[PDB]
Amino acid sequence: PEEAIADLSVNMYNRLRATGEDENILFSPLSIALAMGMMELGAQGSTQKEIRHSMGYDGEEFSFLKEFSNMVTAESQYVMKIANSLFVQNGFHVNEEFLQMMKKYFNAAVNHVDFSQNVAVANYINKWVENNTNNLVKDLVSPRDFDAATYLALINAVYFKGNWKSQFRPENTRTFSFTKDDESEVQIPMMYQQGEFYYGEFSDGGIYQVLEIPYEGDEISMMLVLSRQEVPLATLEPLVKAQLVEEWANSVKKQKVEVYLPRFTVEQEIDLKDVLKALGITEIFIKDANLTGLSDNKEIFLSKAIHKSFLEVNEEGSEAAAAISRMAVLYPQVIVDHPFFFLIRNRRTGTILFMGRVMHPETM
Repeated sequence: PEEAIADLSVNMYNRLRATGEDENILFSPLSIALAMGMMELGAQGSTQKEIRHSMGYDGEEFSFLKEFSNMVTAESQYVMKIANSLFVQNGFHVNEEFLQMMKKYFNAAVNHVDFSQNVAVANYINKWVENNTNNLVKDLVSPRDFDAATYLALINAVYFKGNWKSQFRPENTRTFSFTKDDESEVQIPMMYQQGEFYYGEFSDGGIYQVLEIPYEGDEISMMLVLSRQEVPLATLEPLVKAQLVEEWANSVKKQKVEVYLPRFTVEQEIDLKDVLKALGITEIFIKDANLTGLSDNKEIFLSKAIHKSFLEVNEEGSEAAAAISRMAVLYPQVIVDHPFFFLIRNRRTGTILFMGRVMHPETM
């Protein structure tokens, strides 16, 4: 099932590593899976067979895609904000039924603009996004993204901030230096607690740690992957493959671990196209794309695709309660004070919500 969402994230990750040396990396393979759903709803024949293949082959699917945008978005703890939308030029008429489907399954939204007024559309689209991220995701696009061209444009942004299951007490939050992989250090707030998590060490092709902090509700969790003090994260990254991810979750063991987690925020905005292309998604991007599913107009293809994810982490959470020798106990430490790989996952369904890497945890 989401087995597939597994692969998709991993691929997108590896591509972005290659075309992204040394910057922070965040994206919701969930969100992006919905975006492509829309496209698939609009595509037919040659183009549709291409989005079906590159994503999840067997339909089916939307059901699935209806689950996510809802069963992981519609409670008191862990906030998901998703703005999925397609923006199409004024002369082009989107088929009466495509608009029904788009709302029936994805609950997204189609808009009409005049890309020739490239500033006004750019101001309109930033606003719209804010209007659907409770004003948390700003500055998605600029006037130069648009011109009389463009015809239509995919916009896809996500905010997420969850509630820790065992909450860090802010009285243990202290200022730590965070050494970046270029050995420059910035100071951060370092949350800390001793509690029970899923933990575990693994080795390379040296041993790195994997620490899976659950959110309130047990449905979701964030999984960190942190290497040894001298070792650049780029060392471990190549290892990220579907199999290893699922291995980590087959393998980590619940147990009482000392955690040092910085209070931080990660936000990354990619252009959705290179990455899609890299995954074999190319036809929706060319003149003779086949989107006769969304409109009768000859003529229409995809021109802009922008993702932006935003993830916030801090102390907030619930209250939790809490032997080798009976005369002594040994606790592992996880001091997350240098760059890490992490992903956010549905521990039950195994859907990935975010994959990324903190390279510069700074704020301001």
